[PDB]
Amino acid sequence: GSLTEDGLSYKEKFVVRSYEVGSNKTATVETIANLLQEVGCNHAQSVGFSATTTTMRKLHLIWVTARMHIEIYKYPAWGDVVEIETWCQSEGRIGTRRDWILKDSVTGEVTGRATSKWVMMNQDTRRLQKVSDDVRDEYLVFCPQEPRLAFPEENNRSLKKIPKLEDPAQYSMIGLKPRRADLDMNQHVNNVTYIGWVLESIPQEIVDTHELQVITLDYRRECQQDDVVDSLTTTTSNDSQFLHLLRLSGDGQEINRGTTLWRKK
Amino acid sequence: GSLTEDGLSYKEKFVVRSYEVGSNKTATVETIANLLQEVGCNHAQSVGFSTDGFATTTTMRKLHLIWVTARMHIEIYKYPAWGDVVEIETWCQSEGRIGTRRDWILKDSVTGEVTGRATSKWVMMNQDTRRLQKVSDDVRDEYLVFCPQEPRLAFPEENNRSLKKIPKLEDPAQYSMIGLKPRRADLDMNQHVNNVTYIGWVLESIPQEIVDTHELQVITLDYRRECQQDDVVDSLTTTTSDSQFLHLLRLSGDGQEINRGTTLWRKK
Ligand SMILES: Nc1cc(F)ccc1C(=O)O
Ligand SMILES: Nc1cc(F)ccc1C(=O)O
Ligand SMILES: Nc1cc(F)ccc1C(=O)O
Ligand SMILES: Nc1cc(F)ccc1C(=O)O
Repeated sequence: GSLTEDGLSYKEKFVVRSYEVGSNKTATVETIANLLQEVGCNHAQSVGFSATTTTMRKLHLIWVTARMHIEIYKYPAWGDVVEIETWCQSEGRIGTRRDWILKDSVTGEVTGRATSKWVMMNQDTRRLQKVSDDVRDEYLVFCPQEPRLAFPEENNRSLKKIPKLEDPAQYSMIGLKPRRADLDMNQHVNNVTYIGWVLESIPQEIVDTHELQVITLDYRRECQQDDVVDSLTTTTSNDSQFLHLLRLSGDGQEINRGTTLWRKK
Repeated sequence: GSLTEDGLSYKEKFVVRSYEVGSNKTATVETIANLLQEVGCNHAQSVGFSTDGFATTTTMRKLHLIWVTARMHIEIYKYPAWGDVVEIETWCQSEGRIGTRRDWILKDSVTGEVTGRATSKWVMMNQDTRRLQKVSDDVRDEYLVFCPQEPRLAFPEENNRSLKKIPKLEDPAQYSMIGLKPRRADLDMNQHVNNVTYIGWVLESIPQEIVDTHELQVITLDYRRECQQDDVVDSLTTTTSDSQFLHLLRLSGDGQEINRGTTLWRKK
């Protein structure tokens, strides 16, 4: 991978692997989300970051994902090459946004797009806050100055408030626990694991006959290594829509909420 | 990747990704086992077994047969760091008509030093009935021409760890992780639990104090029975000793053994 000519975006090609595909021999959405994270991390490395700035490290601040929105038009097949371009944009005092564009490396067609909202958090107190002027000045030089949105519609085609699923849920997967492979290098549960846990409660008949087109996921709290999660889903709807909720079974504390849109194959 | 000069082995380079590394910023053994599967699959494609099957041959597809791991043995001397390039060479060889073996050699791409070695044994399973069967003469004849004729072993030395018989762990186990269940990401393209998931499940019962102070050097894992998508697994471990452990994976519903193995850990 490499920064683009103007140094304001980053591109990388990936060859879809045997273990990265599902039953239809195309990449799973969790493989797509892993590749989004990888190209994002390579972009941060290319501009000198490690995603904190010098001022952020001094004040004990970290970036944390508040929302993830992914839309897939075609999933790349096993052995296909997918090219991903990523960039970051300032949202003033609110936080930052990272967008992605997936393309078929052979035809150049846009096969998918994604957007994510990031907020600042004190690493000690775990409390969110607004971005100061000094933090903003350290990374604004790495962002396009004029707006560049992956989703012109509303910077995610579901900017809407995701409501909280009401008990009883229509479907569920109870007692989900992370294993050591679900942890990142900092010993925290990888953000993509939560996508897998949401999708565990979708009925098999839908998975076998439909393809996932859209996923919007809010991140509220983290699941720790010793926590246990319940995944709850209710149909809200050729197209099938679902409302999702992830909560800790120990006390019912919400960790994530989301929505999914599926299209009949 | 590409076939080697004589066309009897295959090589591929991999750049270690951010999410593929553990606490010390080096590749996990589950990432290594995933790369072993990937280079094996690319070797199958390079010799004419297309992406319409999971490295199965024409006769296998016709008879509804798939590949099944019987044993996996991996030895790591140095784990590649995040962003490092590891080169893996793989080859296949029949052991008369009793075994089908796939071996691997892992190397530092720049210096050429051997950083790891692995060996595996394979049998076939009917994808519908799930009944196992040894590799048949017709299936063998389809890939024999792509295998080295003279013996070629990742572990040629006498009394090497790869040939060790593994005993069955006695109850009570010293340590355990109970109630492990696969999720959809643990399934391969044939909707079976991926062989690497069992490696993760074995290692789940290792205590944190060992993980924090030691590095995994050797893992030998026998595969006796498959864990189905609706099964629940208990992972049991006992210290046999460097630290050595004896492992057992069994279904919690009836105690049926699915795997047994051993691990060797070196102090940091
Ligand atoms: N993890 C999943 C679960 C489903 F039910 C369907 C798709 C996926 C996926 O990761 O693509
Ligand atoms: N804010 C950023 C913008 C970029 F383009 C790349 C990295 C960061 C970061 O904060 O790590
Ligand atoms: N999955 C693991 C669990 C452990 F306890 C130690 C190492 C690994 C690994 O995958 O390398
Ligand atoms: N059995 C094999 C031997 C090779 F040399 C390469 C591929 C296979 C296979 O079964 O896919």
